[PDB]
Amino acid sequence: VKIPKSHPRYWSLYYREKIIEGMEKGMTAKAGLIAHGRGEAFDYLIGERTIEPAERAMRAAVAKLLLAENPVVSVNGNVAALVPKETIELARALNAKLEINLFYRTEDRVKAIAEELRKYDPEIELLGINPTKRIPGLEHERGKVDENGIWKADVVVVPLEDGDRTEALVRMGKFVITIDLNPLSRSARMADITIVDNIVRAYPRMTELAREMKDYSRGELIRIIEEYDNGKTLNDVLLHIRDRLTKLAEGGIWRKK
Amino acid sequence: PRYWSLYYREKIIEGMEKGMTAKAGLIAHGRGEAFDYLIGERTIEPAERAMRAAVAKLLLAENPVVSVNGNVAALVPKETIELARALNAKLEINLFYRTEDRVKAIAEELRKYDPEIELLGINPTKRIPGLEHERGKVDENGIWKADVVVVPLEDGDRTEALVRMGKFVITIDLNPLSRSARMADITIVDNIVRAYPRMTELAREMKDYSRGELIRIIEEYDNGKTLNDVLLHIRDRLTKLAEGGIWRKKQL
Ligand SMILES: Nc1ncnc2c1ncn2[C@@H]1O[C@H](COP(=O)(O)OP(=O)(O)OP(=O)(O)O)[C@@H](O)[C@H]1O
Ligand SMILES: Nc1ncnc2c1ncn2[C@@H]1O[C@H](COP(=O)(O)OP(=O)(O)OP(=O)(O)O)[C@@H](O)[C@H]1O
Ligand SMILES: [Mg+2]
Repeated sequence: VKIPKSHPRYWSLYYREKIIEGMEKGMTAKAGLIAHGRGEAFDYLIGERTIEPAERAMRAAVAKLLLAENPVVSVNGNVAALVPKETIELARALNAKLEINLFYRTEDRVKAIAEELRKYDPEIELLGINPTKRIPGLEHERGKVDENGIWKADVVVVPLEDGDRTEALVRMGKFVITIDLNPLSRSARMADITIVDNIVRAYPRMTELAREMKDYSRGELIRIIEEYDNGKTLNDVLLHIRDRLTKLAEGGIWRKK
Repeated sequence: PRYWSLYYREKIIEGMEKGMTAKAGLIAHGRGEAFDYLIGERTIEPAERAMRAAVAKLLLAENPVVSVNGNVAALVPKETIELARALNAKLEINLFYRTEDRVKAIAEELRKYDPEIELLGINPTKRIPGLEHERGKVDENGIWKADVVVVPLEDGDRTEALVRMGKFVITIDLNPLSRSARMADITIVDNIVRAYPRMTELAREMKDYSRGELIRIIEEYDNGKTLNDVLLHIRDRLTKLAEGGIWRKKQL
């Protein structure tokens, strides 16, 4: 660990290392490294915390997940590098299935992800090891899915997802929840609930939420879901980024700080 | 067809396959994209403005050098050579994660589009003080003796250092708030894949201008105001996106 606990970018920097390792364990694609950067820049803009518009989406997503009939949490190379333990914990609290789901699928990459998750829960049912069914639209099996998971699923969480896949799953009729720091991504705009938070914070938080909201009665959960407006929430995120820009600038930019 | 975004993602990845571009550089590419999303993935007027002023400055320079790192080599090898010849400037390979293998990789990739181009920074012998040895190497006939350097996609410490050395520094950076963007004398907030073709085309035309008209452009240019204008662009844009809403819309 090449930097000090006092460092103002400590956590950011720590996760950069985690996604690098991820790659050289065979988990995270190169393309994923670019996506990690995309996330970094936007986190910095958002303020590297869980903003209210994100808290709001997460209350609603967890309620929707808890009322679901066959909820699946997806995993890919980035998630496996960054929050292997927390994704298991979240799937456990939801009693949701975990399905590995990649755009750059490989038996090798699939196996690296599996082994990494097993490190944390050797017992865990993993789906998408050998996926038979496929999503209408998409492409050369860059849209392959397991038949006992996302194929079957009414409600999916698809973190850090590609826009083609999010939009396609919606057209199937899946209720899609995404976690994505970029509110302007196609995936963010096409999801049913879009949580604009870093997944390193979103998952542990959704886990806390699920642990409290388990005790909520159905009607309570349905009130939350029915109140929720994903359009206003995205709009609130853009204006939040807008206002942090004018705050970061103030006192002038050029030379320097 | 988000074609070009994807096209350049492949280029940066091939960049690392070729040994030209480091892992950090892939993250950095992603950061760039994030800001390109905010700006609207085009060349806005304040970047057009900075690029004019930059090209003027470069055409009046005595010892102009355009610098190349792993990311620039992956994205615009062809165009970086064109820009240099059009400016009559030297080309220096200059990068943070310096490796003989990566330098060679970059050299060959540049030699593809111009086998007879002279490449500085193959074995630089001078250093910028106040950095590290491997962050800080500069070539005796290039950056060391330059009055004007173009350093795209640059670490803020190197930029600031070069300014400490009395170099007039021009940068291309999609992040208007970066250390490097704050420290440069002229900051072009644009995608390099856009900025370089554009500057090449500006150089060909502004060669026709009087020295006097170039000096005027140089002296009117205000990098502080220009960066504020890039933020105002961004803010008004987000304000307009929000008012209209974005959820479930195909194109923004
Ligand atoms: N640590 C993180 N926490 C949360 N989200 C992140 C993190 N790292 C990256 N992301 C987001 O995950 C997404 C990955 O999806 P992808 O790479 O397909 O984006 P895209 O191709 O630009 O958008 P689209 O495919 O929707 O047009 C990115 O939008 C990125 O911002
Ligand atoms: N295609 C591109 N066009 C223009 N600017 C880009 C492009 N890709 C990346 N950039 C910008 O180049 C800079 C990349 O440099 P980087 O952030 O890696 O250096 P650094 O600031 O020294 O490192 P760190 O930010 O981790 O301290 C970022 O500001 C990024 O926005
Ligand atoms: Mg930076």
